[PDB]
Amino acid sequence: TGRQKARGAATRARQKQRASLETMDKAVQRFRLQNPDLDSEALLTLPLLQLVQKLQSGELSPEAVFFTYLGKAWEVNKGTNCVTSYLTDCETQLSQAPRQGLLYGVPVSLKECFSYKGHDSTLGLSLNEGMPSESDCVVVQVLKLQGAVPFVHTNVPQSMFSYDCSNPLFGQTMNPWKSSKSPGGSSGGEGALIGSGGSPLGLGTDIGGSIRFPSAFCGICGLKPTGNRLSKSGLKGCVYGQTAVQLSLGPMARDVESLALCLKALLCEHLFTLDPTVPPLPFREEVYRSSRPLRVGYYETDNYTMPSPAMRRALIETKQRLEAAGHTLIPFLPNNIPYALEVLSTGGLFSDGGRSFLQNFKGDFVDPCLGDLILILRLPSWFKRLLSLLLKPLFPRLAAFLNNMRPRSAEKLWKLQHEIEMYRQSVIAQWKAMNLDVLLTPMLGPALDLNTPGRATGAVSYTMLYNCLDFPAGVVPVTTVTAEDDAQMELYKGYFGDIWDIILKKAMKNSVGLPVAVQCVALPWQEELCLRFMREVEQLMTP
Amino acid sequence: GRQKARGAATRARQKQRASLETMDKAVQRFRLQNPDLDSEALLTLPLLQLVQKLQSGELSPEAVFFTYLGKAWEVNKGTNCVTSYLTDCETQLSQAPRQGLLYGVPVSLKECFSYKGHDSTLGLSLNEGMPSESDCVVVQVLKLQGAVPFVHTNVPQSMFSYDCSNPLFGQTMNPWKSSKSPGGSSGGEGALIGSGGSPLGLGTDIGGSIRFPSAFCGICGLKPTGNRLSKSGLKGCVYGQTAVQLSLGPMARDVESLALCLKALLCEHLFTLDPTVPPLPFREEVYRSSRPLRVGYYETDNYTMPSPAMRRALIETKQRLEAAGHTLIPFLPNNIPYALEVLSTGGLFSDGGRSFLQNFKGDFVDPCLGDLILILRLPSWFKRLLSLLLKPLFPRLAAFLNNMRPRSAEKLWKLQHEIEMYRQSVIAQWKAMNLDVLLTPMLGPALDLNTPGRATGAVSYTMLYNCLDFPAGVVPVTTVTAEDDAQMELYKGYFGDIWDIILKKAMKNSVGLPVAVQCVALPWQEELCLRFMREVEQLMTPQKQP
Ligand SMILES: *[C@](=O)([C][C][C][C][C][C][C]/[C]=[C]\[C][C][C][C][C][C][C][C])C1=NN=C(C2=[C][C]=[C][C]=N2)O1
Ligand SMILES: *[C@](=O)([C][C][C][C][C][C][C]/[C]=[C]\[C][C][C][C][C][C][C][C])C1=NN=C(C2=[C][C]=[C][C]=N2)O1
Ligand SMILES: [Cl-]
Repeated sequence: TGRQKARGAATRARQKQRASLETMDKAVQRFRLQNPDLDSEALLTLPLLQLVQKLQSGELSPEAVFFTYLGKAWEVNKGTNCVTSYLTDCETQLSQAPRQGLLYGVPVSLKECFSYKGHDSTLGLSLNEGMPSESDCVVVQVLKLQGAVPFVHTNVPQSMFSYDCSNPLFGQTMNPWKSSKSPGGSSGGEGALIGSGGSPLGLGTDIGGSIRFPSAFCGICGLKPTGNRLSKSGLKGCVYGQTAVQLSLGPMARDVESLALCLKALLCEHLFTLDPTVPPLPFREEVYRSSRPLRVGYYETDNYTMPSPAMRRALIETKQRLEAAGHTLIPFLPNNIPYALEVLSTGGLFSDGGRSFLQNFKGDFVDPCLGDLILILRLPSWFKRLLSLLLKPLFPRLAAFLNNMRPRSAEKLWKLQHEIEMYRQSVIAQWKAMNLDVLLTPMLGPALDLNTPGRATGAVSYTMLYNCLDFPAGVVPVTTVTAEDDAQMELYKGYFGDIWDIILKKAMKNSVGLPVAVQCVALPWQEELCLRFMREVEQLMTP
Repeated sequence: GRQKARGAATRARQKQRASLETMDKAVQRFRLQNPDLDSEALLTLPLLQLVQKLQSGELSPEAVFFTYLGKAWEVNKGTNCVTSYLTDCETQLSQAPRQGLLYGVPVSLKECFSYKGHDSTLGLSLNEGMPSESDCVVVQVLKLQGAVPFVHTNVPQSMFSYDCSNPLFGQTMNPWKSSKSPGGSSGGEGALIGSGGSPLGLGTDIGGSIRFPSAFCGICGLKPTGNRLSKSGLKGCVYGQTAVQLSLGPMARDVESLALCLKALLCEHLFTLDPTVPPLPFREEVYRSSRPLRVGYYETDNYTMPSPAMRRALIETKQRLEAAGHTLIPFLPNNIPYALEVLSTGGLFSDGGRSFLQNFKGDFVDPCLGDLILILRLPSWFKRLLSLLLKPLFPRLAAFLNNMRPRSAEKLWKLQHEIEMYRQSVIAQWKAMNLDVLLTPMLGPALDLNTPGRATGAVSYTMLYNCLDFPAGVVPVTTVTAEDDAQMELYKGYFGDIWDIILKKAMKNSVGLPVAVQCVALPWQEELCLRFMREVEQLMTPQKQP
């Protein structure tokens, strides 16, 4: 009752998914029958830059690469449920891919919100089912103009406002390293696909960590650029006109060099003419390729989310190896992180009390992976306030969250917007006072159990800071959880001892062997330097 | 209850008085040591040539500085454009980095550009005696490029006006005719540069405030895309409003000066001092291109009826561009009335004017602001009542009153998304016609003093490109003839409401006054916009360049 439309949308969606996967399988079986002697292990394990080179030279055909990757994608989906839709168009695009394109012949996976002609971008929401996109979004257009072959849409958590990966339409995506673990989110399908070898390169989006969480959780690299570095034209969203905390799109891949290639390919005249609102900043190769010693700011904890033992070791070990390689490591923590998270970020994202966002869920199921977010956002402003005052003496983090997700006037939004602006300049001034080039931080990990990211909201602290600040931030895998890391987690307390701390301890249990990352940060518009730094970390920690 | 406002006015005026005297003493001292200097020759050199002679050593920085300072002082007598002498600039003149791209060039500053030790009053008593503690970012960059910022220039009270009077420093007059407005909000720059007292200046623009004074005073100005330059350290009176973005940019006697200024500002100094600005270098080759252009144009926006002079300016410019081999294509951005009445008005007054109005608590309201303060104070329910009453007869006025009401953050999100969609819709329109640039009328000629505040509708030509956030500049192309002026008797406006009636009267008695056109390009295309401005300037006034 009130879910008949919702149930119909799920039924039709699951059938579209089933039919896409069947279509993929038949295409693959057909190719393999014609090409039984093809070494697919050789092809799949090629680093993207090498694959690109052999495609450009003609040593590998676009068909060989496409169908080999398609088969692997179909196979890894069995254990992960990361693919929602096969972009059927892509065999004709495969044979029309511009030949001198920088991504010529390269299969690329897309987060479901990247609009693709003839396909739904459901976001797991019933209201977006049977609403196929009338055209490719700008970044998909540019990928195609650079010779890339977008081949799949990958799963997201319902609404994308989550760092887990389940919705009522396509269901739950699972981490390929351990099926009881979350692949992270909201680009969770991308993390799981790329992380199991089913795609050499993908695109995701990030408003609170959604490129960096699935990258870290699935053992892959990811970059969230400055928000307006790449075009968001034609991206499917669910809140419109919230500009306090901007969304950013960026690459995900198996190595840092893939991120740089993808950025280089996207930052071309095609993109700049298709979307004039994006500043025409070409990829500065000389900055990316530079090898000068760096002043590297670093912290082991943000004093908000206690790092897991694995997180702290990964950070410390990276710091140490950077110092051994000639870099100057400088203790640095951005000022007033509780403010940035509780007031600026929470208030920016929910200035209207959650009302606009909540329109999406009307008549829909609420996926269990979203926790109580929808229930909480729905509370009357006065009750958010009362409950906040009652909780403040015991659980001030919870109290501050509740108080700052209440509706407000446009006058108060201006005030908040100016505070975000002044806070950005404050941290820039702090950074300049220490003469930093870059900043090295912990990254959330290892992967949390399925359906717990929605109950561990405080753990977005490490990522969300750089959305608030709108700094480029990316993640690099540096280590895996040891027996000792995992045993030490038994003693994890957290700084607050509220429900978010309590859950995280349990959610990270049984994590031996799982990948753990560090986060690399630079100033606004310094994507190339941020990537240069990520490259250094990758050279030192996975040589 | 105005004891506080009167005291601020008394103090402000003594500071201005003292600044002007310090200038006079400095100028007389220099002149007695340099009786043979050909100041006229120096003052009439185009900025490019002035810069070359400074860089070569042919002209000394002191000769250029004290000669322009003398002129600024002289021309202030009839204009009241200068509020403050930036006294430390003589030590800056002696420390000017020698290879700076603006080495030795005196630069005038709109009063809102924070300068260490000096107020940025904005004409408001509450900001009087509250001196800035550091130079704003663009002032630091100008100084790192060897430039000598030398004066603060007058603005209308609060800057939310295209006239130029405040209760503290008084009224700035147009140098072409003293009964006329110099425009604004950067009116002091318009008046100072337009009478020869500065080779280069900086202004700001949220609804035309670079372009109005440039057109009214017969000089060139550019309003770039909002975030092309750093707004760090700019004094404003409303903060956090991002729907209709503020922009800053150069004003000068020729287009080439605007290009040099941009080139000097878009350097590593700026990009490192404000990392929030995309580090887009000035693309010389784009500015210098001589390829034919696809030029969209309109002779009227169907909102503000152009003066006979505005319309002749546009048509003559259009015909010379056609004769120079460019393709002139009719083009009008869609839904202008909606862009102005809903998006622009709603964007500037999303909070009903409350944040803005705090600035006037305890202050005199300058007559040049018209009835804006009185109207913004009206209760939201009364604005709504009056809107419904006026709608049948005066739909523009009704729309204005309706869209200046306070709203929720939810409704502001909706408006902000509508601004975004609108920008993409005009972009789609532009690409569908494969335009390079767009030629539009520019409001001219100068309105009588104290009438801009009563002719709000006339911001339509300029305000549209703040809404869209496109680079837009203006170039003087002609002057009002007796024929043009007589034709004002046949001017009715499209609506016949007070705005039309005030504008008709206000644009009369303007023979000999300068009239401009507006030049527009897509976001981040300042170089192409300047390329096009350069082309208009050369075809219409070929002696402003070689
Ligand atoms: C991802 O970046 C989303 C990852 C963040 C998930 C946040 C879930 C918790 C909910 C709110 C947090 C508010 C701040 C908390 C501060 C600390 C406690 C006080 C992503 N990717 N795409 C999108 C997205 C979302 C909505 C529209 C479009 N895209 O989010
Ligand atoms: C200048 O750009 C100000 C010039 C514009 C003056 C506007 C005066 C009229 C008031 C409102 C107009 C709203 C839209 C009308 C649409 C047509 C009728 C429906 C300038 N320079 N600086 C600033 C400024 C202002 C505030 C803060 C910072 N800077 O404005
Ligand atoms: Cl920007």
